[PDB]
Amino acid sequence: MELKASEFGVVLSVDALKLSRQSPLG
Repeated sequence: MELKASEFGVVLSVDALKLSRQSPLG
């Protein structure tokens, strides 16, 4: 009993925050 999908959109919009990053700074 698990399968985070009411938190999987929290995930790929967190990936928009891997754009928050885009790429390991300098």
